[PDB]
Amino acid sequence: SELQYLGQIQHILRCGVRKDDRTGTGTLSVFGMQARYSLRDEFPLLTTKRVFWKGVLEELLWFIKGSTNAKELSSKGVKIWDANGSRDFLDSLGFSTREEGDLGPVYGFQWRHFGAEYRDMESDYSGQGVDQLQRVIDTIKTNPDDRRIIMCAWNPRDLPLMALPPCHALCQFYVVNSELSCQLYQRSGDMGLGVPFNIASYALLTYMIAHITGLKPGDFIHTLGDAHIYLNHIEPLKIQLQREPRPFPKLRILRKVEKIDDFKAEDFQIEGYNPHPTIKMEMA
Amino acid sequence: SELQYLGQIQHILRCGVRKDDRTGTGTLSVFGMQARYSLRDEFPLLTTKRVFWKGVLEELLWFIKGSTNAKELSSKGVKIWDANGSRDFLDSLGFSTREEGDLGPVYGFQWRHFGAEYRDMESDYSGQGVDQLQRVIDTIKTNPDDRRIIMCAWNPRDLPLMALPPCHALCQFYVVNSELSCQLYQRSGDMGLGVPFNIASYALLTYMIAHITGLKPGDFIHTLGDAHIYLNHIEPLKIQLQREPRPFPKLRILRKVEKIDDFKAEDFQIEGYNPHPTIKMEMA
Ligand SMILES: Nc1nc2[nH]cc(Cc3ccc(C(=O)Nc4ccccc4CC(=O)O)cc3)c2c(=O)[nH]1
Ligand SMILES: Nc1nc2[nH]cc(Cc3ccc(C(=O)Nc4ccccc4CC(=O)O)cc3)c2c(=O)[nH]1
Ligand SMILES: O=c1ccn([C@H]2C[C@H](O)[C@@H](COP(=O)(O)O)O2)c(=O)[nH]1
Ligand SMILES: O=c1ccn([C@H]2C[C@H](O)[C@@H](COP(=O)(O)O)O2)c(=O)[nH]1
Repeated sequence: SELQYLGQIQHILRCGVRKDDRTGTGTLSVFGMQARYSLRDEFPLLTTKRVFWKGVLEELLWFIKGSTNAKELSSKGVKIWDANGSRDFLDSLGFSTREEGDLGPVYGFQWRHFGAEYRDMESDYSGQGVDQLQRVIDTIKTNPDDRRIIMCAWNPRDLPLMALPPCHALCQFYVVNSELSCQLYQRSGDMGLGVPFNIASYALLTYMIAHITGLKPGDFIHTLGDAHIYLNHIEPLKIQLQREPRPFPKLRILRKVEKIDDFKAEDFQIEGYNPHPTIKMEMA
Repeated sequence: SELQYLGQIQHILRCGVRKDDRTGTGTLSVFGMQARYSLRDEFPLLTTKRVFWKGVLEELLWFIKGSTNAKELSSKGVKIWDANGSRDFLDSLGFSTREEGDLGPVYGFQWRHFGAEYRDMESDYSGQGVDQLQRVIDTIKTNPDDRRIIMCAWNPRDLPLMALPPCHALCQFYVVNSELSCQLYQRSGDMGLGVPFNIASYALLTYMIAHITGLKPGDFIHTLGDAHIYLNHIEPLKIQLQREPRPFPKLRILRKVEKIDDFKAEDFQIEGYNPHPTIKMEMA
C-alpha cells in the first residue's frame, strides 16, 4: 500500500535529522526502515504523484541487457542517468579521460558480468563474469526453497570505478505456495525522487521473473538504509502529502516470454493508472 | 530491547508458513523482517537464553584476522564451524582434495581480501583483495556523512567455493550526532540458534568500530530475509517465550586501541549478564 511510503515520508519529516551529503544539498535522514508492498492483482506505481513508468521499464530493460552506457538509455527517452554520466560530473570525480556516458561497472554490469574486468562501455562481455540474473532464475526454477537466491550489485573491487555506486545494492527472492516475493536492500534512498522509481522497478522485475518461472507475484519488501529527503524536496513532498491516494494500477504482460533477455517494452501494459499530476523534484 | 526478538519469534510461530529447506528438517518461515536494538549504555546479549559469548568474541576476532580455517577457531574452544568444515561435509560438497577445516572464501576472507584469488586456508593473503573493514573504518574517520559505508561478504565468484555461503551477507554503517549505528541484512536467519549469536556479533563489531573512531554506539538494525524457525526448535522456543526478560548487560573495553587488528579477547568485559539457563537447539 502507498500509505507505507507516505508514512515513511511523514516520519522522516517529523523525526529525521539534518545531515550533510556528498552533493551540496542537505538532507533529513533516517537510518533503517522497512515497508511491504503487495504485488497481488496490483502494481505499486504511486498515485499521489505521477511516476516515470516509461523510465522504469526502459531502465530495467537496460539493466537486463547489462549495459552501462547512459547514451543507450537516453536514446530511448530516459535521461535519468545523463547527469551522473555527464562530462562535468565525471570530471568532478577525477575521470577526466573517461568517455562521456560511461557510468563504469554499475547495475547491469554487476547483474550480468560480476567479477569480469571492466574496460569500457563499448566492450563485449559475453561469457565473462558471473551471470547473477540467469542464476537466480534457474535457482527459482529448480530449487524454489533455496535461501540463497540473491543478486548483489555491491562489488568493492569495482567500487572506485563507478560513477555512482549502486543504491539498490542487493536483492533476494523467496518462493512459497507458488508465490514469488522479492526483498531489496537500498543503502541510500532519495525518498522524493529515486525511491518510488526503485519500488516500481523492482516490482516490475518481480513480475518478469514470476512470468518466466510460472509463479504468481507475491510481496515486495523495501528495506532502506539511509532514507533521506533533500531540502529542495521538503515543500514538494508536503504537497504530495496532502493528496488523496487512488487505487494502484495493474501490470499485464501481453505475450508469453521464455527468457528474460527476450522481453521488450511493448510486452507490458499499465491498466487503470490514474495518478495526481507530477511534482518536479530536481536531482542532486 | 529484547522484546523485539521475542516478538519476531512469536510472529513466526503464529504466522509463519511450513517450508522445506536444504537440510532434512522443516521450517516455519517468514520473508522480510526488521528489528532495532539500542546499543546506548547496554549490549544486546539475550537474557531469556544464555548466548555463547565466548564464541561471539572469538569468532569476531577470527573474522577480523581474515581467517577461513575452522581449526584455528576450534582451538580456542569455539566449535561452531567444525560441522561445516568436517571431512564428511567437505566431501558432501565435492571438495575431496580440500584439507579438513578449510571453509573456503568466507566471511573473514571477504572482509579483508575481497576479490583476491583464494588458494587455501594456510595461504598468506596480506595485501591481496579489498580490505573492506579498514576502508569503512577510514571512511567513518574521514567522511562520516558518507552513504556508502558498506561491508559486503556476498561474492558470487567465490560462492561455489564456500562450505556455507554467508548468511549475514551485507552490513552498512551510519554516523549522526557522534553516534555510530549499524544495519545488517541477513539473508537466512536461524531464529533459535544463529540469530541471537549474530545480533551480539554485529553489536560487538559496532562497539569496536565506535571505540576506534571515537564515536558512541547508537542502534543496530537487524534486517532479515528468510527468517525461519526449525521444527525441532518450536517447543524449545516456546519455553524461552514464557521467560521474563532481564535487563541487558554492559560491554566494557578495558584499554585504548588504535587499530582493529590490535583487539584481543582480554580487552573486553561483560558486566551484569544474568541470563536464564541455556536451551539446547541442535544445528542443522
Ligand atoms: N540525487 C540523486 N541522484 C540520482 N542519480 C540517479 C537517480 C535515480 C533516479 C530515479 C528516477 C528519476 C526520475 O524519475 N526522473 C524523472 C524523469 C522525468 C520526469 C520526472 C522525473 C522525476 C522528477 O524529477 O520529478 C531520476 C533519477 C538519482 C536520485 O534519485 N537522486
Ligand atoms: N543450521 C545452522 N547452521 C549453522 N552454521 C553456522 C551457524 C552459525 C552459528 C551461530 C551460533 C552457534 C552457537 O551458539 N552454537 C553452539 C552453542 C552451544 C553449544 C554448541 C554450539 C554449536 C552447535 O550447537 O552445533 C552455532 C552456529 C549456523 C546456524 O545458526 N544454523
Ligand atoms: O536507483 C537509485 C539511484 C540513486 N538514488 C539516490 C540516493 C542518493 O540520494 C543518491 C546517491 O548518492 P550517494 O548516497 O552514493 O552519495 O542517489 C536512489 O535513491 N535510487
Ligand atoms: O551466522 C549465521 C550462519 C548461519 N545461519 C543459519 C541460517 C540457515 O538456517 C543456516 C544455513 O543454511 P542456508 O540458509 O544457507 O540454506 O545457517 C545463521 O542464522 N547465522
